[PDB]
Amino acid sequence: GLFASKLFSNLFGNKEMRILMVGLDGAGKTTVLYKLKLGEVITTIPTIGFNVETVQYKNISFTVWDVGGQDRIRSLWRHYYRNTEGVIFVVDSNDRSRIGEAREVMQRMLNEDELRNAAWLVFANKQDLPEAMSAAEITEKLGLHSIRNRPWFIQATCATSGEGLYEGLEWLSNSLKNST
Ligand SMILES: Nc1nc2c(ncn2[C@@H]2O[C@H](COP(=O)(O)OP(=O)(O)O)[C@@H](O)[C@H]2O)c(=O)[nH]1
Repeated sequence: GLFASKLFSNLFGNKEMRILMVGLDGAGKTTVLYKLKLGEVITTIPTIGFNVETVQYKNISFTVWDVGGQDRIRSLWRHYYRNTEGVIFVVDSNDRSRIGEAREVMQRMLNEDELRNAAWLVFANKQDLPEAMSAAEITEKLGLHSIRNRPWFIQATCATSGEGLYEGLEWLSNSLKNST
């Protein structure tokens, strides 16, 4: 809220919020993870050979993990699923060949009745690349237009230069600050 003062904030919301990173592998969770600083460094395994990370920040929780068809599932992802209160989808702007893969994963994920009331956000990571897709083309490409209006928002960014990352969270914070 404050952090070295800087500027008087107004965020007073706290109606349960837990932002997790969902999407295709290599989308840019590694770069974004470091950006979040990583509150409580926790390393656990749901089953067989699945690597999941969990961190806690005061009240807001955060969890990162990849997803895909070839990927399996268990009962650990479900437990945290409902408990989760923040759904943020991040795809690769330079991986068009897999953009559909991200859409499908998002399609099945968004079909969770327990997540029907969760805030959904899309982030494009790799806008610094000269051959990277734009949020507009990405939005239409991933069928972002196919989803009802209000569910999620889309924004292009570059994980390397940090351009778009700050404005993306700041904006997201406002939406989370004003609850209907
Ligand atoms: N050009 C470019 N490369 C990026 C960007 N973000 C991440 N990368 C690189 O793309 C690869 C995948 O990033 P990563 O965050 O590890 O994806 P993850 O496997 O989903 O965590 C790494 O080599 C990153 O350095 C970006 O915005 N632009």
